[PDB]
Amino acid sequence: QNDEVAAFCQSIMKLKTKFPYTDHCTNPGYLLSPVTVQRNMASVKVSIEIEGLQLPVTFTCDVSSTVEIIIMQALCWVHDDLNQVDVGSYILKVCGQEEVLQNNHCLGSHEHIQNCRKWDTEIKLQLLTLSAMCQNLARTAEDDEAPVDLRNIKEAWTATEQLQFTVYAAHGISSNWVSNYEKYYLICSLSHNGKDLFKPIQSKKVGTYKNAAYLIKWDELIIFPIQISQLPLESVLHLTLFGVLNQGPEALGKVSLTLFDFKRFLTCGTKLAYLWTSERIVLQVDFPSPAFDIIYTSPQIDRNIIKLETLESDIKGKLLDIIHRDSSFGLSKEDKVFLWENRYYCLKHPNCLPKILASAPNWKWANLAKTYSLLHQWPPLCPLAALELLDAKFADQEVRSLAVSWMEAISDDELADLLPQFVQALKYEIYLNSSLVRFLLSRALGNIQIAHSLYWLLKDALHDTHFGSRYEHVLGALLSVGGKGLREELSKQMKLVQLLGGVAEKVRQASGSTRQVVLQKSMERVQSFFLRNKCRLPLKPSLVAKELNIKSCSFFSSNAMPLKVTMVNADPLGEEINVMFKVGEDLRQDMLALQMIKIMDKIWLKEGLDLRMVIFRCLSTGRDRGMVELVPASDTLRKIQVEYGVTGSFKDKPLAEWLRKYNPSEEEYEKASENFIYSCAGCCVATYVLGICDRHNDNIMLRSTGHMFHIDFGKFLGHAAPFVLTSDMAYVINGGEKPTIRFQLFVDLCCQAYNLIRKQTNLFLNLLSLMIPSGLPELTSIQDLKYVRDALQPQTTDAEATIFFTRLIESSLGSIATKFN
Ligand SMILES: COc1ccc2c(nc(NC(=O)c3cccnc3)[n+]3cc[nH]c23)c1OC
Repeated sequence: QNDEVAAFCQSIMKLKTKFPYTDHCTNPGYLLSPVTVQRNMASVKVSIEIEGLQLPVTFTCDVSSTVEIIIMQALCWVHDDLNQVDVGSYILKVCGQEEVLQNNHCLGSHEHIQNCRKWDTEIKLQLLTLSAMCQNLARTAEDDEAPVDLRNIKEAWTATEQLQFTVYAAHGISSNWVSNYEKYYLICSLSHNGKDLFKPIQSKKVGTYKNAAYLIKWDELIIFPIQISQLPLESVLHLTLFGVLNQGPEALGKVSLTLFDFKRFLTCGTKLAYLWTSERIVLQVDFPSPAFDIIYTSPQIDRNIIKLETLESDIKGKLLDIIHRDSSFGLSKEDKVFLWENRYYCLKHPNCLPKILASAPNWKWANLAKTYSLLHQWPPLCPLAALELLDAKFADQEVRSLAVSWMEAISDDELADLLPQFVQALKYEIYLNSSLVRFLLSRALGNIQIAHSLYWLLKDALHDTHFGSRYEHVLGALLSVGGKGLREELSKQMKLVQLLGGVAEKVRQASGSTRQVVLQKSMERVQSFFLRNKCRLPLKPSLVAKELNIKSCSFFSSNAMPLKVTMVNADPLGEEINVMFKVGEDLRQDMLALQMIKIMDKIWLKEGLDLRMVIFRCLSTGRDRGMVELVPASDTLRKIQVEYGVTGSFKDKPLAEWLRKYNPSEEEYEKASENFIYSCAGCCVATYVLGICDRHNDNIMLRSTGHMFHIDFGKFLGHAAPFVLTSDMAYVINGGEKPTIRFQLFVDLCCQAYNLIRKQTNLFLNLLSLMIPSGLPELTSIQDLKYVRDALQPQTTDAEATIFFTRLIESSLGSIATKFN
């Protein structure tokens, strides 16, 4: 490993040379305000603070205007002609946030702008020079110049020797194990493309060695029915150890060994594998040690230029029908063989290549040359299509290297929200240095939001017992390549987390009578933290916390007694920072739900549909702890049904008369009811496809502006009414007791949104598949994907699916449904 780690480090030094501290482009030292590209890009009021004016300039801008001309519009408000001012020196930042608007994007493209439009809040920007902008994260000269720290040959295709090895012993057995388990046995599996090449082979069952209670010795020769010549390069040996109790056999751990190392030489001699439990056991497997090294050599390059062949009508449609099929998922043995033989007819449909490689007969060394020949003349995939080619199913380095090269197309703003899936895809790279990890590190270098998100994702990946060692090295490389400025702020953030994690444990372990006092006392350590530190908020590092507002800090009076942490902004131009910190629940299930809901919002906005969706952030800092964004001026349905329940018992009125008290005027209420119609549609569609079946009045939330959203994603991909519309919901939508065209608008929005997710079925299956190895309780295998596919009714028309969802809505309405048509 020491050799692979050395070459990785020499590769990363070479990567840093492409990102000098001089280039402001890739080394800005500030976060970029995120953008999601929205169609038809309406006007807005923006408020810009200018250097030397007592009040900010407040004017109307076209949402379609680039930030560049917005900056200049703002300069025209103080300057007559702009031949005296250097406009290229100026930037716009969000007020209270170390975030810079991207010049060449529409004002309306920016996440912050469309959030302000949703809530109807003042758009407050600040105009200033690059010179004036906080750049305390930027890489220095020191950073670039600093290092990075975290005899004969026989070609394999000629090697006819049987793959065999001796499973010798495991050393360092616990006192715990000697009591429980009588004998132990290994189950040896050979795998490539995430699938077993043969039946797994079981070791003999042996106890601890005579006069040695810490050592199990098998000294057993395992022989597979395969030759080194038949081994794919990315072939992996898996050894799962089992303890048979004395007084079913029990899985104690698993090691993986790559039969070829990162230099393509076959594993030879004694190799040591470390499997963890809580404690470190050492497994010794002895490989043959011939007089000669064996090296894997790919087949010689096959140069061909294929395009006019036999064109037959009937089968041309059965190919087109398969090409245009929703996804590769569940494709029959016959459809694979048919597509495979017609693969060279599919060169004007790039995004189907994953279906072609999934329909390969095998990955035998002989047949690789003609697969490689296809790939290198194949047209570039769209980045989201190529995600599939980084999954378990495709181990081949040429396939994955191409998949990454096509991915270079993707924007930083699109990549930002896809990172969790990319981090998990590292588990399908057998080698440490790889096209993928270099892509991720390179994107983090050139963008601070990506580096920041990678840090927290990689820190969450460490806790994996099998892949913890791999992620340790990748995090190390990120932190090293990040520079001093970044590392120090990340350390500050990591400290604030541990302290808040500390306070929340202390708060919960306290009694009901003393809990409030324990919080007030426990917050002394974070009080002290801030006296010697200004710290960026981990959930949104554009927000700088200067001080803690101790009198506003509280516990939410729920199980898990979550903290409400109120913090003062280091920017007077900014607002207070309110955020939840919770301990006990694993938040990663919630993070995925929110990710999937956020990608649906992005898909809809890319086709002109805005369903006014509430998109809040959730960060898993440690195992079973993290920060959750607090949406202001919102309450659970139940709290509202309960608070109106005291005045009247009409039951149609609670939501309606709740929205009126905050939206009193006729145009104010109508808008809030419209916000509800659009937000409810998105929520209904998201509820059904993602299979969040466990919704109730404490689960559903409602913002005072009328926007509806989910919060507790306890149930996910439920399998076994999908959503529920109550009378009070129907009342707000209709605007009265009887059905209106507003309910027809609601029905159209649902069905339209539903169809736009169906056209992206493959993306949603790829995004959930890549989160299988992350070990979430409700997502362990491809069968969990089938539900979601089955919900999206593939190979049915938009018109056929509109009737299916319309009947889901009518079904949801319950007994009131009879009143509607
Ligand atoms: C008054 O109580 C709340 C107002 C807003 C809240 C809010 N709670 C929120 N979060 C949650 O309920 C939650 C639970 C489990 C995993 N993720 C989020 N949450 C997320 C976004 N906004 C809000 C209030 O808490 C009851």
